[PDB]
Amino acid sequence: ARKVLDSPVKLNSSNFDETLKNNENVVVDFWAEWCHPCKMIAPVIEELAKEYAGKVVFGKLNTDENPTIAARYGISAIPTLIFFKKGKPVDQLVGAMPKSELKRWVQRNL
Repeated sequence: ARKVLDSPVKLNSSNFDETLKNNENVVVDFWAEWCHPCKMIAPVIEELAKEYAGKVVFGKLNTDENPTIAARYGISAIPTLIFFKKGKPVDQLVGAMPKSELKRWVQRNL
């Protein structure tokens, strides 16, 4: 059938902590419009968001627009992906990565 959320969703101060609290599995993509590697992986994240629709919520946290939230996790390079299980960070991926590696990363934590 069709899922409620099947694509990446914008996160900011109005829904970041709430999304983590109310969804068992969340992947947050920390990104910025000036980051070339971020743009390079965006299509892969979209595809995985469709593939794991209903299982994993893919959030996008713009680091320019939400510096405090990014600083909370010590984001020192982008793109950084963090896997949140039950609202807690349990794994991370830093820098652009192939889809195959990205998917295995999800499967390892989901």
